[PDB]
Amino acid sequence: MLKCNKLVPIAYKTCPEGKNLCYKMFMMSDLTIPVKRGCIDVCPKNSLLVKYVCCNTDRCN
Repeated sequence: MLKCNKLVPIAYKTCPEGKNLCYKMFMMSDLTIPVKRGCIDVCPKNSLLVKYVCCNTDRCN
């Protein structure tokens, strides 16, 4: 489907069928730099431990 960025920002993954959006994960510690990135269909709500940011364009995360 779409393409989002790996942890390595110079390499992307193709999203699975049905998934569209690109998400990145933070930890409450390192809010500055996200720790994991991938594709998803529905943007996961923020947790107490890790924060989720999604965006609806390619290689945005």
